Amino acid sequence: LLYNMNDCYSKLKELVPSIPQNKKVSKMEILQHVIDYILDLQIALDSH
Amino acid sequence: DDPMSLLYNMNDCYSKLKELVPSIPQNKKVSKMEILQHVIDYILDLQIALDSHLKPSFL
Ligand SMILES: [K+]
Ligand SMILES: [K+]
Repeated sequence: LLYNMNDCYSKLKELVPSIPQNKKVSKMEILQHVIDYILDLQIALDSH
Repeated sequence: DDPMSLLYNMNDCYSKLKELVPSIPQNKKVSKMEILQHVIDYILDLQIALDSHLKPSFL
């Protein structure tokens, strides 16, 4: 379960292939990679 | 640094996520944390969809 804000950002780092998990990344960068990743997943989904 | 400028841009990212994620109501304000929660569930769904169900080999 996602109980706090940091748990949410950390989860997103795991889920999004393009977000590095072994160097520092900003919250802002996380949001942008998440956005791009969603756009990619949606076009793939739409193909079906 | 321009603290508020970066915050407005983060805020823009949050608003975009509101558009992208179906489960999120757009004609209503939603907290940043709830937005990330909807985002996480939605990405998980899309992954399961694309990784398993949408495969020809899916049983
Ligand atoms: K990752
Ligand atoms: K929406």
